[PDB]
Amino acid sequence: RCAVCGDNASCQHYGVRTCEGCKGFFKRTVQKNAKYICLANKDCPVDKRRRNRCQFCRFQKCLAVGMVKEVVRTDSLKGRRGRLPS
Amino acid sequence: GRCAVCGDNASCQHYGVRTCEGCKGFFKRTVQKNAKYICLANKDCPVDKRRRNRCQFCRFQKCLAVGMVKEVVRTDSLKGRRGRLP
DNA sequence: AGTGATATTTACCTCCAAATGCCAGG
DNA sequence: CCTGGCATTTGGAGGTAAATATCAC
Ligand SMILES: [Zn+2]
Ligand SMILES: [Zn+2]
Ligand SMILES: [Zn+2]
Ligand SMILES: [Zn+2]
Repeated sequence: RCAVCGDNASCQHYGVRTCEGCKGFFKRTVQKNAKYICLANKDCPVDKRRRNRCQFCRFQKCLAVGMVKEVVRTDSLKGRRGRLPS
Repeated sequence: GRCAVCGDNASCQHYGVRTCEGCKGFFKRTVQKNAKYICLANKDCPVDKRRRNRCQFCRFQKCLAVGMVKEVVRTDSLKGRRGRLP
């Protein structure tokens, strides 16, 4: 059900039904503002087993499915956990 | 039911006792007004669903007799404060 | 190193008890 | 005007969603 691997998902993460591996991958990439390189055509297949093959095409898929970078906490919300008051 | 006072169906505890909806209002409206009741007879009058309105004094007498509390009725400041308290 | 599972943290959402009030009838 | 059935509030137990940090491999 994970919108990127097809692996098992149990809840929405950053606005998309995602697995627990992509959730952790998306956060670290956005938190460290990391940059990747696709050694291939700039498009690599991403499924459960090959998700850890081209990190670039993986993150390219996280955006294409709509994971919002700004949900990854920062500023005076750095290290704040749980639901937000609203 | 379970009403300690008259024996009708009892929904939950009221002022310390598992009481009626009728005995709830009768106790509340009295302590609100602080009205004094008179029993024209022995001070022993029967109490059940069909005959609870016959003697007001005895109905209130039985209310204190089964442990209903005057302190729980809200007056002074909590006049109207609804629901449970912090 | 990253990866991914796991635990900690938050704040709503629904019951649910028990307080108040407000009328439709007797 | 007295009765009592119904409605409107409070807040705490208990569960859920979705942020985080914390590791073992
Ligand atoms: Zn996934
Ligand atoms: Zn690629
Ligand atoms: Zn009763
Ligand atoms: Zn009497």
